Amino acid sequence: AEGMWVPQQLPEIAGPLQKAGLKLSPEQLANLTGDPMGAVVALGGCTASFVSPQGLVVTNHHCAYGAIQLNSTAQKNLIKDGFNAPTLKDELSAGPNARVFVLDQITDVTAQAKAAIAGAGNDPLARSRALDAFDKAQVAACEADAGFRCRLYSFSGGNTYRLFRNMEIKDVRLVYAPPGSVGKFGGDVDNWMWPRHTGDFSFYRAYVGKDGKPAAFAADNVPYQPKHFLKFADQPLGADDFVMVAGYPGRTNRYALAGEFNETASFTYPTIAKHYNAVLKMIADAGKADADVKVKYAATAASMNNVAKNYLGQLEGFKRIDAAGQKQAEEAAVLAWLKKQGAAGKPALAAHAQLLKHLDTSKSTRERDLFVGQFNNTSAVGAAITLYRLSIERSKPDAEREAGYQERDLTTIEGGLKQMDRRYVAKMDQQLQTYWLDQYVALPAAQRDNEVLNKWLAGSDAAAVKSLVNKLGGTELGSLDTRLKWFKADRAAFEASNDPAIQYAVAVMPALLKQEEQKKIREGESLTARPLYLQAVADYKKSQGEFVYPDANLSLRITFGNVMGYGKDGVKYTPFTTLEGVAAKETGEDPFDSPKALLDAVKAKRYGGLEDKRLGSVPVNFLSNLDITGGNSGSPVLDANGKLVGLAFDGNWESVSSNWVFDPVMTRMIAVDSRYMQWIMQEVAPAPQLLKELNLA
Amino acid sequence: AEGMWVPQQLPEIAGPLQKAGLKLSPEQLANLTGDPMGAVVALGGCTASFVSPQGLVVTNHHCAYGAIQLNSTAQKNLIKDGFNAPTLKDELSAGPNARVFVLDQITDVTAQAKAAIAGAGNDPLARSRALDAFDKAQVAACEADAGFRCRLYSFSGGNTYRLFRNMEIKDVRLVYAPPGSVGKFGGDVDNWMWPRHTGDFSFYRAYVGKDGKPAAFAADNVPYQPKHFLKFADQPLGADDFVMVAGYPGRTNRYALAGEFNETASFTYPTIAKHYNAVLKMIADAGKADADVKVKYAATAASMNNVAKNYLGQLEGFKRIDAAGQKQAEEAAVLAWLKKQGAAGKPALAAHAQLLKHLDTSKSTRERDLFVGQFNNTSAVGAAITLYRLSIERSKPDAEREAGYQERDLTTIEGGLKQMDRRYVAKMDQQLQTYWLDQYVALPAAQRDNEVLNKWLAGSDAAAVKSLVNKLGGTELGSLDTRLKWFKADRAAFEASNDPAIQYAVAVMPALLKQEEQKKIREGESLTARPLYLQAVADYKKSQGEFVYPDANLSLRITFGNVMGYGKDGVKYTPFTTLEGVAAKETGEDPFDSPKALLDAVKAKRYGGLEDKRLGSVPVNFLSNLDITGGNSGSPVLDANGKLVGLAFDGNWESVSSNWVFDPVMTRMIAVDSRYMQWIMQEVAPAPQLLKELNLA
Ligand SMILES: N[C@@H](Cc1ccc(O)cc1)C(=O)N[C@@H](Cc1ccc(O)cc1)C(=O)O
Ligand SMILES: N[C@@H](Cc1ccc(O)cc1)C(=O)N[C@@H](Cc1ccc(O)cc1)C(=O)O
Repeated sequence: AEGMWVPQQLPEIAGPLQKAGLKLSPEQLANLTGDPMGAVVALGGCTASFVSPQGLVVTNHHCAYGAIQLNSTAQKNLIKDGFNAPTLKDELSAGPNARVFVLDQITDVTAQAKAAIAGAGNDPLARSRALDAFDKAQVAACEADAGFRCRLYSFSGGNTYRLFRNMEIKDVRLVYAPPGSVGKFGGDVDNWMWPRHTGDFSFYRAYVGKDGKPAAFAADNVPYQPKHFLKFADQPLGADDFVMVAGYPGRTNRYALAGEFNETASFTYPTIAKHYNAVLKMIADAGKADADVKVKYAATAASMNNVAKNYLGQLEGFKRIDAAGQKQAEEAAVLAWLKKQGAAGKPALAAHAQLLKHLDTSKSTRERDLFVGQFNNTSAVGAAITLYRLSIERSKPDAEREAGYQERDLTTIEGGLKQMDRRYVAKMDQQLQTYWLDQYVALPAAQRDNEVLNKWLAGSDAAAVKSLVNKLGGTELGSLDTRLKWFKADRAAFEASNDPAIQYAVAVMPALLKQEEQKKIREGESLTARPLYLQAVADYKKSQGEFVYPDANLSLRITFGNVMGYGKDGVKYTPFTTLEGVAAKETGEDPFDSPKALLDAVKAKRYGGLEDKRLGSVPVNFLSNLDITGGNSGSPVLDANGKLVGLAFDGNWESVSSNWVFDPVMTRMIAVDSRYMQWIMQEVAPAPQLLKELNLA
Repeated sequence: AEGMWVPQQLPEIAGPLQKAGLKLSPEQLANLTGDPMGAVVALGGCTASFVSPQGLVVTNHHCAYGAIQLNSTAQKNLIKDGFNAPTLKDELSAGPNARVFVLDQITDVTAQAKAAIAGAGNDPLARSRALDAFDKAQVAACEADAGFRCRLYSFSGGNTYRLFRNMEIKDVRLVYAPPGSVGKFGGDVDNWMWPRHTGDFSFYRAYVGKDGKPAAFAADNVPYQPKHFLKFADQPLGADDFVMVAGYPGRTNRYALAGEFNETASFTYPTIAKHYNAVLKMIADAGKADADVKVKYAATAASMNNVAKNYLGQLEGFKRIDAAGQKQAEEAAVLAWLKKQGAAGKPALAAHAQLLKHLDTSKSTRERDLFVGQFNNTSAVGAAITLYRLSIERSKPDAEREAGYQERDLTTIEGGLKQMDRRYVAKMDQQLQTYWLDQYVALPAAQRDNEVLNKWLAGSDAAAVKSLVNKLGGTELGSLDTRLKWFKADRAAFEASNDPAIQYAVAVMPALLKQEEQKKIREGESLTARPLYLQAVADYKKSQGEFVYPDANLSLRITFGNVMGYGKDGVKYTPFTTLEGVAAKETGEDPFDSPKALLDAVKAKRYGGLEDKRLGSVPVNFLSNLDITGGNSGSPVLDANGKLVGLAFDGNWESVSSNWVFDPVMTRMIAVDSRYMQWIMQEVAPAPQLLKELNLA
């Protein structure tokens, strides 16, 4: 079924859910801290779920990837080898910034947020500051009890605001990863593709202090005891079976204006794909010369591959469905429908006029901003900017500090500085600086008008770039101890440094703060017009019998439908893959280099009691017509009885343009079957202690 | 069904044909000069069929591509625009070397063949010379009547010989080609692929003189009047329907020795694919710079692309079915079975030992022979060699002239010199000479032992090559009128020439003639051993209840089966594509740039009365489990009643490895539906004159 339904829309999907084959009362799903919805957790960018009373958490391999990478070295490469913790004390910290978010409460604060905004009258900076102060005050009250972290969400272009309260678990440990040739079988070749044969799962365990409250890693921390956990399905999942997903999809753009879509299609997606593909080649070459570079940059390479291939898919998808035509036609239809209301339609038409005027004056600056932005987000330079910014914010009262730099953010900033140790190699960072400066100096003179960067380059050729990278080469910010000393330092200490990366951050900061202020003014201008125009689009869609649900915004959503394939002329994709398909893709070379134990078990048809007689093999991956996007990876796929039949992990090639224009015919979720997860843990990369804890052995 | 069945095996397949749904009696197909088999003609490398009483011939667009290319210029490009001849007088010569072969007679000459070989005694060179003499004598006799071309065919390793006698139509004219965007929709991307959306058809007409006998092109030649021609099918072709194909498969290797397969898999295919891919990039680059190069090298590019991609497909298919294992297992099974047969086994066991002995004599020279062979077959150099060779053979009695250099071959030699005019640009031929010379000079010293080439290079680097290419640029042989003079010149004129290409030819010729004698020796050593060992394999296969049929050898074969798709894990390929499938592949960029009229027609569901209600559209291509290979392109696909339902044109990706090891599961023929052919000539690239001639309007 189309739609990323908020839990508050359960009454509107209760009937469809039952019709599709849900056997739980839709009432049971409305208890968000209950069984089974209370078992679903946010990771921040990924979804997961509790699968044992001792705080065992299951998610995708690609979601645990960052944690696996932090614990990997060139000599002991857990990305390649996998990992298993036979006992609690074998579990590895997933890193200081790893989180498990357990939902505690949702509060609607729409009326209070709208009053905060209205209070600022016609002043857009005051409007931005008023919402910022409201967000901060809601969060501060909601976080007064230790161990909770709150987040304010804006829905439907600012027509609804809800405050979420989570128990914020901060000691997350790696329990189990399959080898990378299972976790990521087919690599970047099969990414965004069906047929799919990827064992995309891994396990964490949540921990808390001995006092029961969230704590950073400590030896005497103990496993979290969740109120609710999911059970692996005992009923074999088949074609046509009801499935549902709860999770945390990040962002969709289905309510974007036509001009927002056209800028993304014509500029953002092709441009990022081009540059990312070039940076990836540079990282791959560096990784061949030094495995330490390969391991340190593996999480960056995986993320950039995934984005660059996604963007290529979206561009092909837009042609497949004529997204530009569809956007143009719907936008024209909304304006005509508003014009038909006369008086009552004028405010939405005015709001549209206002939004339309924001949609440009980027043609001259967008390449500069991309290149300078990327340069500034290289490791040493970005650490310097973050560290200098923090020293500025610390001089203010906490409530006046920039979101991201408040007291509640300090342990996250520090964690970032710590994680950089496992994700930084000076010689690779120098190549990244050189790449992005090269693109900058190639811009026409009118466009290379970053005064500070022009001062530091003193030239616009390869020699000028080499001289600046050579100068920044002298930074001490590669040192974790130096970064942690700068974390505590005052503004004057930064301003006195002869560290070249620090000096660069000090020089660029005034211009960064002004560009940030202009951003907040532009945001404040939209806080009025965006909700009006998006409410009119939603009212129009409702008049056309179209499904009305908010764009994804990182909050909890429910999607549902059934196990089913899809088709193109001459081809029907079947809803399941099987063990034999994994072996048929074997090449003996990454990324089609399955573990020997897998090839041996498939050749022997060692099905481990998990064969689905309807397929004649153990299923591997399955297709369904659910509506998921980035953020949904690791979401539990539940059957009619609320049991875990798999994890969401990807979409097929034709699904990715549904970020902008939903296509029910060719949009499918790709999930890993819970039977494949068990079969891997039985026959290939054994986790006998996990199978015991999951009640599967 | 498996098998490329010779017409003499019709008794064996009589029952299977009936089981599969043939409504004609098998005896009707036994009549080779009768209806429908007498409608089936050879083009020499492609199949075709008569489709009107006025010698209208239908074949694939890729079979007619050479003819279309010959009639194309950068200004008037018939590959791109397509072609239609509204009247007999608008039809264009397909070129001097275009032919239609109409089967006159087949006679078995096995006994005489084997006697001729036995009679030479034991000298390998004598056995070869004796078979050559018998071939020439049987051909000379059979071709004494003015309008006939005959060919001796060796089957099943020399266990059977048959002489084919053909009426040789020497005036073939192009009547109709659709635009290249229909004829070759999807180009090299969709080549060897299902799903397929390619309208791969074109029409010729066969002309004779007013006396009713074959003539070269003349303005007062008239259409041939065939005794039999196929009728387009009136029954709509559906999934599971019986289909059959008669045609002229070139070469299969299913009876190859395990070592012949291992050399092909390990060296021949990967090496040719690598170098052809490199040359194709060069021709693409040169064609982009020069529209005259693009058109002149179109047919060469098309052919090299087809081989390179075929070879990459074969290598993948060998890995899919473990071809290396199957060859090893069969060979070992034959030898073990022969050792159980007592006295009966000893001649075949001894034959095997003789064959095994004369395999690997190449690992040393194979790279050199490939690169020098390719260099020698560049246009100017290859013309120089052929022309000097003819001048040498002319001075011999006809009967002692090398096959291909005899009286009966003169017209074909002269045709090639003329056709070169439309397929040569000096700067492109220089880049081809440079490419292949560059591969030669890269070889280790020990392997670079071509005496003449080393002398002409005077070096072993890019500069040496550039020096020799500069030298050869001096040639006159780029001029058609110069080539045709040399065609009639005697040996002494060649040996007197200071034209650097003639001088190169004169210089290599002694070493070429020795290499050719060593070839005939190697063929002579094999002429008794090969039949003995291949008869044992065939006897062993019969013992195991496997299908026994000869490897393709350019002679007429029958294959049959049913319209059916195929599958692999997660995917089922359906047996038909449809019009909407063509439109869905549209990018407006070559090779997915359909004619505006096709897109308009599809968008408007102008099905021109050709809808199949079971598909809900007009079918485009279809799949069937027939057994075809190179040479079968243009073959008519006949339904249960012997009516034309389409043309064979391709195989799916997994089919190509069946050249070496047949796989019934994933081997399919790809055919263009007779209704798509009608639909294009009605709604897109109109041919109202042909639609009437075919009785479809
Ligand atoms: N494409 C995946 C990431 C991935 C990469 C390589 C693998 O072998 C496996 C997974 C991805 O981005 N998944 C998203 C979820 C998602 C996004 C869009 C659509 O259509 C479906 C799923 C994620 O949250 O990581
Ligand atoms: N691959 C085709 C040629 C072709 C190339 C590009 C197109 O768009 C269409 C056709 C080809 O080589 N066809 C063969 C016939 C054939 C060979 C092997 C198998 O397995 C099936 C058919 C030909 O005779 O030209």
